[PDB]
Amino acid sequence: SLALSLTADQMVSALLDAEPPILYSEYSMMGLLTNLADRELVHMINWAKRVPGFVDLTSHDQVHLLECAWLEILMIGLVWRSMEHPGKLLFAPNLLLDRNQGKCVMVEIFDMLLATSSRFRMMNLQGEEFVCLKSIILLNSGVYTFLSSTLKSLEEKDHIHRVLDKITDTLIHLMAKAGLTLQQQHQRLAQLLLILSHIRHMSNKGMEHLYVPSYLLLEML
Amino acid sequence: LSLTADQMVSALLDAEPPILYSEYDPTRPFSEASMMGLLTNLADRELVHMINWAKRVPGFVDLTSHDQVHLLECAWLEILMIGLVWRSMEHPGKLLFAPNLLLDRNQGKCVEGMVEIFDMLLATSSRFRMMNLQGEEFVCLKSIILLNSGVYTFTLSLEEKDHIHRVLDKITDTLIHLMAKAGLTLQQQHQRLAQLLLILSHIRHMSNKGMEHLYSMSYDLLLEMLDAHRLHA
Ligand SMILES: O=S(=O)([C@@H]1C[C@@H]2O[C@H]1C(c1ccc(O)cc1)=C2c1ccc(O)cc1)N(CC(F)(F)F)c1ccc(OCCCN2CCCCC2)cc1
Ligand SMILES: [Cl-]
Repeated sequence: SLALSLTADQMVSALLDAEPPILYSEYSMMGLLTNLADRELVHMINWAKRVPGFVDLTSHDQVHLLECAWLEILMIGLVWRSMEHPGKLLFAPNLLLDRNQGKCVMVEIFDMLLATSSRFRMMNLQGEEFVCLKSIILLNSGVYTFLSSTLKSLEEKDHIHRVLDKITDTLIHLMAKAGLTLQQQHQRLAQLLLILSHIRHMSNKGMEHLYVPSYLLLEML
Repeated sequence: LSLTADQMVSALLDAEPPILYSEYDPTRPFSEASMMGLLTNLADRELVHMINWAKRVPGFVDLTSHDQVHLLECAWLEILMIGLVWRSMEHPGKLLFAPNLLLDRNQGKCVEGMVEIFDMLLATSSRFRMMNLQGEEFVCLKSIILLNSGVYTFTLSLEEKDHIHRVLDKITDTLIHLMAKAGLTLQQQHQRLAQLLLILSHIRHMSNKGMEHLYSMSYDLLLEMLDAHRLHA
């Protein structure tokens, strides 16, 4: 696989190059957010195909990872955009919401997204770290619920775990490079991966409130 | 907070709760109601021991009573589930709820929506077996779930969060120490730390799905039990 041969610096360059653009909301809250999310999803599919290791998977496994990860990926993008806007969520440059506007439908999810944004600000999360985390969410979120037990599904799981190890090495490289001690490198890697557990929780609560792209995702692939 | 990695391991190993038995001789085969009854009874007894264990996790009693209950409210089902997965590791294809309650996949079907959670728990047990998860690593992970699960959903609140993040950094140092001691290279140490923490995201998912399936078919209880824990001889 090409992925497993990349250095830390090449993995970061590939992921930075694959970054989708920040979209605007069209010139009702759910309507505006659905329209924005629908446009972001088309870019997310094309971004996913550029994450090293992702296109080495079967179509079926690519769709499963996207089905499991799509809301977590929208949410980490939102939190990243909102970082320099304490108390607000920057859905788009023309759709900056504060807590009060959560009340429209959602306030609980808003509060959890605001807390994540604060955590990233407090940690001084870097763009190189952000693109690594977003790639981890894509590969990790669905890896434990692959249904099959064929030789091919075992090889797919193994491949995903190897790419996840490459992204871990990349995060450690970025931290070493910034001059963190070995202890600081391991502590910061832990703090970043522990935030992924909160993003999973926010995604699940989001869906609970709602009750979505179907296994739609295949055609789009 | 001033402890060594070696002392952190000793404290966590020493604080481990006991393994409980299921209610003896229930009517077998099970119905939906009688399985849910057995599991509710076991979980209710395990909760008393979880509170006692939580009070011995370094840093936990430094929090306010309100913040202790908030962490337990957020973490209790994840903690029951990682204990189940740990007990089940030496029983491929089965979940060891108790030494006298070993279930295979098919029994999950008795309760609607439970077979999906069973399958996810069996996959986690396989992942731990494949990684050769060690007891000293398991007690570290269980402590991380307690301190991490509720920390982001708690005001000069800021001091409590800072304290929890420092204790979490101490448990990370402890995990790395255990891996170093075992003879893993620096690369292997960081990869294994990442693989263990990435499984916590799947345990969170299983916990959320568990609750969703329940409501398809708490703070106050935990506060009384925590309050009452101060009155225990
Ligand atoms: O997620 S489960 O599969 C869940 C996993 C496994 O099996 C179920 C079960 C369990 C746990 C607790 C029980 O009371 C009964 C059963 C397990 C277990 C038991 C002992 C273990 O050592 C390890 C695991 N599940 C059912 C579904 F899948 F069918 F939907 C489910 C059931 C009940 C739930 O909460 C009940 C509210 C109780 N509160 C009330 C407020 C105060 C705090 C307590 C949440 C989810
Ligand atoms: Cl657009």
